[PDB]
Amino acid sequence: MLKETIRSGDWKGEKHVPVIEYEREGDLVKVEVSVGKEIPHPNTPEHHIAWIELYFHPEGGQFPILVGRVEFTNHSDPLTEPRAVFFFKTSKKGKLYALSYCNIHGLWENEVQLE
Amino acid sequence: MLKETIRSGDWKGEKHVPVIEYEREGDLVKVEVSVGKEIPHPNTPEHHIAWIELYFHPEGGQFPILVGRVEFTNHSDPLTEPRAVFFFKTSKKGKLYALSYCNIHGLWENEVQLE
Amino acid sequence: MLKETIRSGDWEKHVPVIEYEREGDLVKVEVSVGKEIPHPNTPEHHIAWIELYFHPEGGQFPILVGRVEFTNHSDPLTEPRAVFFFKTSKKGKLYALSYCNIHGLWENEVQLE
Amino acid sequence: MLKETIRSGDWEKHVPVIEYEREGDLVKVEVSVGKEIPHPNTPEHHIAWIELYFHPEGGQFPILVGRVEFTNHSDPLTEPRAVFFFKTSKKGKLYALSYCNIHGLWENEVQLE
Ligand SMILES: [Fe+3]
Ligand SMILES: [Fe+3]
Ligand SMILES: [Fe+3]
Ligand SMILES: [Fe+3]
Repeated sequence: MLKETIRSGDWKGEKHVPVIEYEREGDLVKVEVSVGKEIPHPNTPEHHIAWIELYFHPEGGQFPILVGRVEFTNHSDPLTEPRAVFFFKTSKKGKLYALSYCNIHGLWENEVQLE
Repeated sequence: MLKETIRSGDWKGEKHVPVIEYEREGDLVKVEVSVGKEIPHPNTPEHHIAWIELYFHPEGGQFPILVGRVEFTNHSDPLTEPRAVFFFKTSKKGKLYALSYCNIHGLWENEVQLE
Repeated sequence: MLKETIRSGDWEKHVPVIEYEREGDLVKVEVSVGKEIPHPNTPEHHIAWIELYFHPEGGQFPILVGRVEFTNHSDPLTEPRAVFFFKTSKKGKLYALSYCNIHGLWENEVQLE
Repeated sequence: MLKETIRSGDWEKHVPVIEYEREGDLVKVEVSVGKEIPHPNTPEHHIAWIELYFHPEGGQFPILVGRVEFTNHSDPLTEPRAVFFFKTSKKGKLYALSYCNIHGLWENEVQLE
Protein backbone atom coordinates (compact mmCIF):
# COMPACT_ATOMS: atom_id res chain seq x y z
CA MET A 1 0.00 0.00 0.00
CA LEU A 2 0.86 3.71 -0.05
CA LYS A 3 0.85 3.89 3.74
CA GLU A 4 3.67 1.36 3.63
CA THR A 5 5.80 3.98 1.87
CA ILE A 6 5.35 6.51 4.68
CA ARG A 7 8.63 6.67 6.61
CA SER A 8 9.05 7.87 10.21
CA GLY A 9 12.78 7.48 10.83
CA ASP A 10 15.57 9.29 8.97
CA TRP A 11 18.55 7.68 7.26
CA LYS A 12 21.88 9.45 7.86
CA GLY A 13 22.78 12.25 5.48
CA GLU A 14 19.44 13.82 4.63
CA LYS A 15 16.80 14.91 7.10
CA HIS A 16 13.06 14.43 6.37
CA VAL A 17 11.10 13.54 9.50
CA PRO A 18 8.95 16.58 10.40
CA VAL A 19 9.39 18.10 13.85
CA ILE A 20 6.23 19.16 15.71
CA GLU A 21 6.45 21.75 18.50
CA TYR A 22 3.42 23.36 20.12
CA GLU A 23 2.43 26.01 22.61
CA ARG A 24 -0.98 26.08 24.30
CA GLU A 25 -2.75 28.86 26.20
CA GLY A 26 -6.08 27.35 27.18
CA ASP A 27 -8.04 26.62 24.03
CA LEU A 28 -5.71 28.19 21.48
CA VAL A 29 -2.83 26.02 20.32
CA LYS A 30 0.25 27.31 18.49
CA VAL A 31 1.99 24.66 16.36
CA GLU A 32 5.32 24.75 14.56
CA VAL A 33 6.15 22.10 11.96
CA SER A 34 9.52 21.88 10.20
CA VAL A 35 12.11 19.79 8.35
CA GLY A 36 15.87 20.16 8.70
CA LYS A 37 15.63 23.18 10.96
CA GLU A 38 19.14 22.51 12.33
CA ILE A 39 20.66 20.30 9.64
CA PRO A 40 18.85 21.76 6.59
CA HIS A 41 17.47 19.37 4.02
CA PRO A 42 18.38 20.28 0.42
CA ASN A 43 16.20 23.05 -1.02
CA THR A 44 16.59 23.40 -4.78
CA PRO A 45 14.19 23.24 -7.76
CA GLU A 46 15.13 19.59 -8.25
CA HIS A 47 15.09 18.49 -4.62
CA HIS A 48 13.11 20.02 -1.76
CA ILE A 49 10.49 19.67 0.97
CA ALA A 50 7.32 20.69 -0.90
CA TRP A 51 4.69 20.70 1.85
CA ILE A 52 3.65 19.73 5.37
CA GLU A 53 0.13 18.80 6.51
CA LEU A 54 -0.99 18.96 10.15
CA TYR A 55 -3.57 16.54 11.55
CA PHE A 56 -5.22 16.45 14.96
CA HIS A 57 -6.67 13.18 16.28
CA PRO A 58 -8.83 13.88 19.37
CA GLU A 59 -8.97 11.22 22.09
CA GLY A 60 -11.96 8.94 21.77
CA GLY A 61 -11.83 9.90 18.10
CA GLN A 62 -12.23 7.74 15.01
CA PHE A 63 -10.47 9.91 12.41
CA PRO A 64 -7.57 12.34 12.29
CA ILE A 65 -8.73 15.78 11.23
CA LEU A 66 -6.70 17.89 8.81
CA VAL A 67 -6.08 21.21 10.57
CA GLY A 68 -4.05 22.85 7.81
CA ARG A 69 -1.69 22.40 4.87
CA VAL A 70 1.27 24.65 4.06
CA GLU A 71 3.15 24.77 0.76
CA PHE A 72 6.76 25.90 0.34
CA THR A 73 6.49 26.98 -3.30
CA ASN A 74 9.85 28.41 -4.42
CA HIS A 75 13.32 26.95 -4.16
CA SER A 76 15.84 29.45 -5.53
CA ASP A 77 15.30 33.07 -4.53
CA PRO A 78 13.25 33.54 -2.58
CA LEU A 79 14.11 30.21 -0.97
CA THR A 80 11.12 29.07 1.08
CA GLU A 81 12.02 27.20 4.25
CA PRO A 82 10.05 23.99 5.01
CA ARG A 83 9.04 25.59 8.27
CA ALA A 84 5.68 27.04 9.34
CA VAL A 85 3.41 27.96 12.22
CA PHE A 86 -0.31 27.07 12.47
CA PHE A 87 -2.95 28.48 14.84
CA PHE A 88 -6.06 26.63 16.01
CA LYS A 89 -8.49 26.52 18.92
CA THR A 90 -9.88 23.36 20.53
CA SER A 91 -10.85 22.10 23.97
CA LYS A 92 -9.90 18.49 23.30
CA LYS A 93 -6.80 16.48 24.06
CA GLY A 94 -5.26 14.08 21.58
CA LYS A 95 -2.29 13.67 19.28
CA LEU A 96 -0.90 15.84 16.49
CA TYR A 97 0.53 14.29 13.35
CA ALA A 98 2.69 15.83 10.66
CA LEU A 99 2.87 14.46 7.12
CA SER A 100 5.65 15.95 4.96
CA TYR A 101 6.68 15.47 1.35
CA CYS A 102 10.09 15.56 -0.29
CA ASN A 103 9.70 15.67 -4.05
CA ILE A 104 12.09 12.73 -4.53
CA HIS A 105 12.12 11.02 -1.12
CA GLY A 106 8.39 10.45 -0.58
CA LEU A 107 6.10 10.94 2.41
CA TRP A 108 7.23 11.24 6.03
CA GLU A 109 5.34 11.38 9.30
CA ASN A 110 5.71 12.17 12.97
CA GLU A 111 3.59 12.80 16.04
CA VAL A 112 3.32 14.43 19.44
CA GLN A 113 0.77 14.35 22.25
CA LEU A 114 -1.38 17.44 22.62
CA GLU A 115 -1.66 17.46 26.40
CA MET B 1 0.70 6.40 13.50
CA LEU B 2 -1.29 8.52 11.02
CA LYS B 3 -0.22 5.96 8.45
CA GLU B 4 -2.34 3.34 10.26
CA THR B 5 -5.41 5.58 10.12
CA ILE B 6 -5.49 5.38 6.33
CA ARG B 7 -8.34 3.12 5.14
CA SER B 8 -8.70 0.99 2.05
CA GLY B 9 -12.05 -0.63 2.75
CA ASP B 10 -15.48 0.99 2.74
CA TRP B 11 -18.08 0.48 5.45
CA LYS B 12 -21.66 -0.21 4.29
CA GLY B 13 -23.56 2.85 3.06
CA GLU B 14 -20.87 5.42 2.11
CA LYS B 15 -18.27 5.50 -0.61
CA HIS B 16 -14.84 6.85 0.41
CA VAL B 17 -12.36 4.63 -1.37
CA PRO B 18 -11.18 6.53 -4.46
CA VAL B 19 -11.54 4.79 -7.81
CA ILE B 20 -8.64 4.98 -10.29
CA GLU B 21 -9.16 4.57 -14.03
CA TYR B 22 -6.44 5.17 -16.58
CA GLU B 23 -6.01 5.16 -20.34
CA ARG B 24 -2.49 4.99 -21.74
CA GLU B 25 -1.57 5.75 -25.30
CA GLY B 26 2.15 5.34 -25.70
CA ASP B 27 3.93 7.57 -23.21
CA LEU B 28 0.72 9.53 -22.59
CA VAL B 29 -1.28 8.63 -19.47
CA LYS B 30 -4.77 9.88 -18.65
CA VAL B 31 -6.00 9.26 -15.11
CA GLU B 32 -9.49 9.67 -13.72
CA VAL B 33 -9.88 9.61 -9.94
CA SER B 34 -13.16 9.85 -8.08
CA VAL B 35 -15.15 9.06 -4.98
CA GLY B 36 -18.67 7.69 -5.28
CA LYS B 37 -19.20 8.17 -9.00
CA GLU B 38 -22.20 5.77 -9.01
CA ILE B 39 -23.33 5.96 -5.40
CA PRO B 40 -22.41 9.54 -4.37
CA HIS B 41 -20.80 10.50 -1.11
CA PRO B 42 -22.38 13.39 0.80
CA ASN B 43 -21.34 16.79 -0.53
CA THR B 44 -22.29 19.58 1.89
CA PRO B 45 -20.28 22.31 3.64
CA GLU B 46 -20.28 20.14 6.75
CA HIS B 47 -19.46 16.86 5.07
CA HIS B 48 -17.61 16.24 1.81
CA ILE B 49 -14.60 14.80 -0.03
CA ALA B 50 -12.09 17.68 0.09
CA TRP B 51 -9.33 16.42 -2.18
CA ILE B 52 -7.58 13.55 -3.96
CA GLU B 53 -3.83 13.15 -4.59
CA LEU B 54 -2.30 10.96 -7.31
CA TYR B 55 1.07 9.23 -6.78
CA PHE B 56 3.06 7.13 -9.25
CA HIS B 57 5.53 4.56 -7.89
CA PRO B 58 7.62 3.33 -10.80
CA GLU B 59 9.04 -0.19 -10.69
CA GLY B 60 12.66 -0.28 -9.61
CA GLY B 61 11.71 2.87 -7.73
CA GLN B 62 12.21 3.52 -4.03
CA PHE B 63 9.71 6.34 -3.48
CA PRO B 64 6.22 7.14 -4.78
CA ILE B 65 6.13 10.42 -6.73
CA LEU B 66 3.28 12.92 -6.39
CA VAL B 67 1.89 13.51 -9.89
CA GLY B 68 -0.89 15.89 -8.96
CA ARG B 69 -3.35 17.18 -6.41
CA VAL B 70 -6.88 18.42 -7.01
CA GLU B 71 -9.11 20.21 -4.53
CA PHE B 72 -12.92 20.25 -4.64
CA THR B 73 -13.43 23.62 -2.96
CA ASN B 74 -17.17 24.43 -2.97
CA HIS B 75 -20.06 22.39 -1.61
CA SER B 76 -23.34 24.30 -2.06
CA ASP B 77 -23.78 25.81 -5.50
CA PRO B 78 -21.78 25.07 -7.34
CA LEU B 79 -21.40 21.58 -5.91
CA THR B 80 -17.84 20.50 -6.71
CA GLU B 81 -17.71 16.84 -7.67
CA PRO B 82 -14.98 14.68 -6.06
CA ARG B 83 -14.01 13.57 -9.56
CA ALA B 84 -11.12 14.71 -11.75
CA VAL B 85 -8.80 13.83 -14.63
CA PHE B 86 -4.99 14.15 -14.63
CA PHE B 87 -2.54 14.01 -17.55
CA PHE B 88 1.11 12.96 -17.45
CA LYS B 89 3.94 11.65 -19.58
CA THR B 90 6.13 8.70 -18.59
CA SER B 91 7.80 5.69 -20.14
CA LYS B 92 7.97 3.64 -16.92
CA LYS B 93 5.65 0.91 -15.72
CA GLY B 94 4.57 0.88 -12.11
CA LYS B 95 1.81 1.31 -9.55
CA LEU B 96 -0.61 4.23 -9.25
CA TYR B 97 -2.01 5.35 -5.90
CA ALA B 98 -4.90 7.61 -4.94
CA LEU B 99 -5.09 9.24 -1.51
CA SER B 100 -8.38 10.95 -0.68
CA TYR B 101 -9.72 12.93 2.27
CA CYS B 102 -13.18 13.30 3.74
CA ASN B 103 -13.29 16.21 6.16
CA ILE B 104 -14.87 14.02 8.88
CA HIS B 105 -13.95 10.47 7.86
CA GLY B 106 -10.22 10.93 7.33
CA LEU B 107 -7.83 9.54 4.74
CA TRP B 108 -8.50 6.77 2.23
CA GLU B 109 -6.44 5.04 -0.42
CA ASN B 110 -6.48 2.65 -3.36
CA GLU B 111 -4.15 1.51 -6.12
CA VAL B 112 -4.00 0.27 -9.70
CA GLN B 113 -1.25 -1.30 -11.80
CA LEU B 114 -0.03 1.03 -14.54
CA GLU B 115 0.65 -1.54 -17.26
CA MET C 1 -0.90 45.47 -6.21
CA LEU C 2 -1.14 41.78 -7.12
CA LYS C 3 -3.98 42.10 -9.65
CA GLU C 4 -1.81 44.37 -11.79
CA THR C 5 0.69 41.53 -12.08
CA ILE C 6 -1.98 39.25 -13.56
CA ARG C 7 -1.42 39.00 -17.34
CA SER C 8 -3.47 37.94 -20.35
CA GLY C 9 -1.54 36.93 -23.46
CA ASP C 10 1.98 35.56 -23.86
CA TRP C 11 5.65 36.44 -23.42
CA GLU C 12 5.46 31.07 -24.72
CA LYS C 13 1.80 30.35 -24.11
CA HIS C 14 0.79 31.02 -20.53
CA VAL C 15 -2.89 31.95 -20.96
CA PRO C 16 -5.02 29.17 -19.40
CA VAL C 17 -7.57 27.80 -21.87
CA ILE C 18 -11.03 26.96 -20.52
CA GLU C 19 -13.25 24.40 -22.22
CA TYR C 20 -16.51 23.02 -20.83
CA GLU C 21 -19.36 20.69 -21.64
CA ARG C 22 -22.79 20.81 -20.10
CA GLU C 23 -25.22 17.96 -19.39
CA GLY C 24 -28.07 19.56 -17.46
CA ASP C 25 -26.68 20.88 -14.19
CA LEU C 26 -23.38 19.05 -14.52
CA VAL C 27 -20.55 21.07 -16.03
CA LYS C 28 -17.42 19.28 -17.17
CA VAL C 29 -14.55 21.78 -17.43
CA GLU C 30 -11.12 21.28 -18.94
CA VAL C 31 -8.46 23.85 -18.13
CA SER C 32 -5.01 23.82 -19.72
CA VAL C 33 -1.87 25.73 -20.60
CA GLY C 34 0.11 25.35 -23.85
CA LYS C 35 -2.01 22.48 -25.20
CA GLU C 36 -0.87 23.37 -28.72
CA ILE C 37 2.47 25.03 -28.08
CA PRO C 38 3.65 23.20 -24.95
CA HIS C 39 4.99 25.34 -22.14
CA PRO C 40 8.35 24.39 -20.69
CA ASN C 41 7.87 21.61 -18.17
CA THR C 42 11.05 21.25 -16.10
CA PRO C 43 11.95 21.59 -12.41
CA GLU C 44 13.33 25.07 -13.11
CA HIS C 45 10.41 26.19 -15.30
CA HIS C 46 6.81 25.01 -15.38
CA ILE C 47 3.14 25.68 -14.78
CA ALA C 48 2.48 24.79 -11.11
CA TRP C 49 -1.27 25.10 -10.79
CA ILE C 50 -4.64 26.33 -12.00
CA GLU C 51 -7.67 27.56 -10.05
CA LEU C 52 -11.16 27.48 -11.57
CA TYR C 53 -13.67 30.05 -10.40
CA PHE C 54 -17.33 30.46 -11.20
CA HIS C 55 -18.93 33.89 -10.98
CA PRO C 56 -22.66 33.23 -11.16
CA GLU C 57 -24.95 35.87 -12.62
CA GLY C 58 -26.89 37.60 -9.89
CA GLY C 59 -23.93 36.90 -7.62
CA GLN C 60 -21.55 39.49 -6.20
CA PHE C 61 -18.50 37.23 -5.80
CA PRO C 62 -16.64 34.51 -7.77
CA ILE C 63 -16.60 31.08 -6.13
CA LEU C 64 -13.60 28.73 -6.19
CA VAL C 65 -14.83 25.49 -7.76
CA GLY C 66 -11.55 23.62 -7.74
CA ARG C 67 -7.78 23.88 -7.72
CA VAL C 68 -5.25 21.57 -9.34
CA GLU C 69 -1.51 21.17 -8.76
CA PHE C 70 0.86 19.67 -11.33
CA THR C 71 3.57 18.55 -8.95
CA ASN C 72 6.22 16.58 -10.85
CA HIS C 73 8.22 17.92 -13.77
CA SER C 74 10.76 15.20 -14.77
CA ASP C 75 9.38 11.70 -15.06
CA PRO C 76 6.52 11.52 -14.77
CA LEU C 77 5.81 14.82 -16.45
CA THR C 78 2.61 16.29 -15.07
CA GLU C 79 1.05 18.10 -17.99
CA PRO C 80 -0.57 21.40 -16.97
CA ARG C 81 -4.05 20.20 -17.94
CA ALA C 82 -7.04 19.07 -15.86
CA VAL C 83 -10.76 18.35 -15.92
CA PHE C 84 -13.20 19.35 -13.19
CA PHE C 85 -16.81 18.43 -12.56
CA PHE C 86 -19.31 20.48 -10.62
CA LYS C 87 -23.10 20.71 -10.47
CA THR C 88 -24.99 23.99 -10.84
CA SER C 89 -28.21 25.19 -12.44
CA LYS C 90 -26.97 28.79 -12.61
CA LYS C 91 -25.30 30.57 -15.51
CA GLY C 92 -22.43 33.00 -15.43
CA LYS C 93 -18.70 33.42 -16.01
CA LEU C 94 -15.83 30.92 -15.53
CA TYR C 95 -12.40 32.25 -14.55
CA ALA C 96 -9.15 30.31 -14.69
CA LEU C 97 -6.04 31.43 -12.85
CA SER C 98 -2.76 29.68 -13.65
CA TYR C 99 0.71 30.21 -12.21
CA CYS C 100 4.14 29.79 -13.81
CA ASN C 101 6.99 29.45 -11.33
CA ILE C 102 9.01 32.11 -13.18
CA HIS C 103 6.39 34.15 -15.07
CA GLY C 104 3.77 34.81 -12.40
CA LEU C 105 -0.01 34.82 -12.67
CA TRP C 106 -2.20 34.45 -15.77
CA GLU C 107 -5.95 34.63 -16.12
CA ASN C 108 -8.69 33.97 -18.61
CA GLU C 109 -12.47 33.74 -18.67
CA VAL C 110 -15.35 32.23 -20.62
CA GLN C 111 -19.11 32.55 -20.44
CA LEU C 112 -20.90 29.54 -19.02
CA GLU C 113 -24.05 29.43 -21.15
CA MET D 1 -11.98 38.92 -15.40
CA LEU D 2 -10.63 37.78 -12.03
CA LYS D 3 -8.59 40.97 -11.54
CA GLU D 4 -11.76 42.99 -10.97
CA THR D 5 -13.09 40.60 -8.33
CA ILE D 6 -10.14 41.14 -5.96
CA ARG D 7 -11.10 43.57 -3.20
CA SER D 8 -9.25 45.44 -0.50
CA GLY D 9 -12.00 47.43 1.18
CA ASP D 10 -13.52 45.84 4.20
CA TRP D 11 -16.37 43.43 3.89
CA GLU D 12 -16.26 42.57 8.50
CA LYS D 13 -12.45 42.15 8.19
CA HIS D 14 -11.35 40.23 5.05
CA VAL D 15 -8.24 42.24 4.15
CA PRO D 16 -5.22 40.00 4.92
CA VAL D 17 -2.62 41.55 7.21
CA ILE D 18 1.09 41.05 6.45
CA GLU D 19 3.71 41.38 9.16
CA TYR D 20 7.38 40.39 8.90
CA GLU D 21 10.63 40.09 10.78
CA ARG D 22 14.02 40.19 9.14
CA GLU D 23 17.31 38.66 10.28
CA GLY D 24 19.76 38.91 7.41
CA ASP D 25 18.37 37.03 4.45
CA LEU D 26 15.89 35.18 6.67
CA VAL D 27 12.41 36.71 6.58
CA LYS D 28 9.73 35.64 9.05
CA VAL D 29 6.33 36.53 7.59
CA GLU D 30 3.03 36.30 9.43
CA VAL D 31 -0.19 36.62 7.43
CA SER D 32 -3.66 36.75 8.96
CA VAL D 33 -7.28 37.73 8.54
CA GLY D 34 -9.16 39.46 11.33
CA LYS D 35 -6.96 38.92 14.35
CA GLU D 36 -8.39 42.10 15.81
CA ILE D 37 -11.88 41.74 14.45
CA PRO D 38 -12.42 37.91 14.05
CA HIS D 39 -13.92 36.87 10.72
CA PRO D 40 -16.61 34.21 10.91
CA ASN D 41 -15.18 30.70 11.09
CA THR D 42 -17.77 28.02 10.41
CA PRO D 43 -18.23 25.25 7.83
CA GLU D 44 -20.38 27.65 5.78
CA HIS D 45 -18.39 30.82 6.19
CA HIS D 46 -14.65 30.95 6.63
CA ILE D 47 -11.32 32.01 5.20
CA ALA D 48 -9.95 28.96 3.37
CA TRP D 49 -6.42 30.01 2.41
CA ILE D 50 -3.83 32.74 1.94
CA GLU D 51 -1.04 32.93 -0.62
CA LEU D 52 2.13 34.92 -0.01
CA TYR D 53 3.95 36.39 -2.97
CA PHE D 54 7.23 38.21 -3.18
CA HIS D 55 7.88 40.62 -6.03
CA PRO D 56 11.56 41.61 -6.09
CA GLU D 57 12.21 45.27 -6.98
CA GLY D 58 14.45 44.21 -9.85
CA GLY D 59 12.16 41.40 -10.93
CA GLN D 60 9.28 41.66 -13.39
CA PHE D 61 7.16 38.88 -11.88
CA PRO D 62 5.90 38.12 -8.36
CA ILE D 63 7.06 34.79 -6.94
CA LEU D 64 4.74 32.58 -4.86
CA VAL D 65 6.72 32.07 -1.65
CA GLY D 66 4.13 29.97 0.12
CA ARG D 67 0.48 29.05 0.47
CA VAL D 68 -1.53 27.87 3.45
CA GLU D 69 -4.92 26.20 3.82
CA PHE D 70 -7.03 26.43 7.00
CA THR D 71 -8.88 23.16 6.60
CA ASN D 72 -11.16 22.62 9.61
CA HIS D 73 -13.83 25.00 10.86
CA SER D 74 -15.66 23.23 13.66
CA ASP D 75 -13.34 21.91 16.34
CA PRO D 76 -10.51 22.20 15.86
CA LEU D 77 -11.06 25.68 14.45
CA THR D 78 -8.15 26.54 12.22
CA GLU D 79 -7.60 30.26 12.68
CA PRO D 80 -6.82 32.03 9.38
CA ARG D 81 -3.33 32.96 10.51
CA ALA D 82 0.09 31.52 9.65
CA VAL D 83 3.81 32.17 9.80
CA PHE D 84 6.15 31.59 6.84
CA PHE D 85 9.92 31.56 6.58
CA PHE D 86 11.98 32.25 3.49
CA LYS D 87 15.52 33.33 2.62
CA THR D 88 16.26 36.14 0.19
CA SER D 89 18.85 38.88 0.11
CA LYS D 90 16.72 41.04 -2.17
CA LYS D 91 14.21 43.74 -1.30
CA GLY D 92 10.82 44.50 -2.81
CA LYS D 93 7.10 44.08 -2.28
CA LEU D 94 5.13 41.36 -0.42
CA TYR D 95 1.58 40.40 -1.44
CA ALA D 96 -1.01 38.35 0.39
CA LEU D 97 -4.02 36.89 -1.39
CA SER D 98 -6.74 35.50 0.88
CA TYR D 99 -9.95 33.73 -0.11
CA CYS D 100 -13.21 33.67 1.79
CA ASN D 101 -15.61 30.95 0.68
CA ILE D 102 -18.56 33.32 0.29
CA HIS D 103 -16.89 36.72 -0.25
CA GLY D 104 -14.18 35.89 -2.77
CA LEU D 105 -10.61 37.11 -3.10
CA TRP D 106 -8.89 39.84 -1.09
CA GLU D 107 -5.42 41.33 -1.29
CA ASN D 108 -2.90 43.50 0.48
CA GLU D 109 0.73 44.48 0.25
CA VAL D 110 3.67 45.64 2.36
CA GLN D 111 7.14 46.84 1.42
CA LEU D 112 9.91 44.43 2.35
CA GLU D 113 12.71 46.76 3.42
FE1 LIG E 1 14.90 14.55 0.40
FE1 LIG F 1 -17.46 10.76 4.57
FE1 LIG G 1 6.61 30.38 -17.93
FE1 LIG H 1 -16.47 36.41 4.61
